[PDB]
Amino acid sequence: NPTYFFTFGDSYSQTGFSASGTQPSASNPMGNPDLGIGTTTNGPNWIGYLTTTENASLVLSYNLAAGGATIDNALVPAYPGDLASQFRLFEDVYADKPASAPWSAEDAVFGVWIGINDIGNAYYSTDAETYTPKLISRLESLVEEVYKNGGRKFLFLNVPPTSRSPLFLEQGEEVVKQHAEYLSVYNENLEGMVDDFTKKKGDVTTVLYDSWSFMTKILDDPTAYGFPDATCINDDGTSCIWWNNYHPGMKYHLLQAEDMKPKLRKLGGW
Repeated sequence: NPTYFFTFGDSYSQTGFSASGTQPSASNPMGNPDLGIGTTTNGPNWIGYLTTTENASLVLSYNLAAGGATIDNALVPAYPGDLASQFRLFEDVYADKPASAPWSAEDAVFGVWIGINDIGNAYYSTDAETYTPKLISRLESLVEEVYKNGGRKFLFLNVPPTSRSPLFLEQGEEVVKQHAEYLSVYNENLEGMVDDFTKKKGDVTTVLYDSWSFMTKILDDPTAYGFPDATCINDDGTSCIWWNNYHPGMKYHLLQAEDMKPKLRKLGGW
């Protein structure tokens, strides 16, 4: 009895999964590409770990995350594969529960990790208090499409402190601050949405994963997690928190997935 794990997001979640590539199976939970390929971590990312290392039973990963993704190019634009387009790919291919992915409300989990690029690209040009409700509302409408399809189990990851990535640190403490304050407002409104959605539907199981606090813990005390500092970059994915100046490595993603496991037990795969 597999858990069908449909994920949506940006570079922090991408694996290069193609809807026309090898599809997920008990023998190949990720489908394509090989576990550990296609990520920004030098190895598995949090989805690969959740699927093959932290899983308590069979998890099949259909990972529609695309690098550079914002929520909707009508709001904060970036790349064609925005979150709205990922939901469209889901609607086109998997929403009708084909024989290849015969999911049901009882065994499908829809995981969304979005906002890094929305905030990254709009934190200095928009008013967080009045603009992030628009982004969050678009995210909610996308979620409602899956709810209409029969999805009932949802996992939302709030935005991690990319304010403290080397990419943003280099821009100076003023910029870090302005980005971080914007991001905090986004994450509050995300939390409020997930709570309202959960309450309003009444028949959904949802998890809001506070990636922000988790990675902030590590950044604040890196040596306690085996990292030499909070700022070095190493593309081996394990020597430093950061695999490149904007993305954490496989060691971080594994720590996050291990932190996420107990919180995911109620979703059925963990």
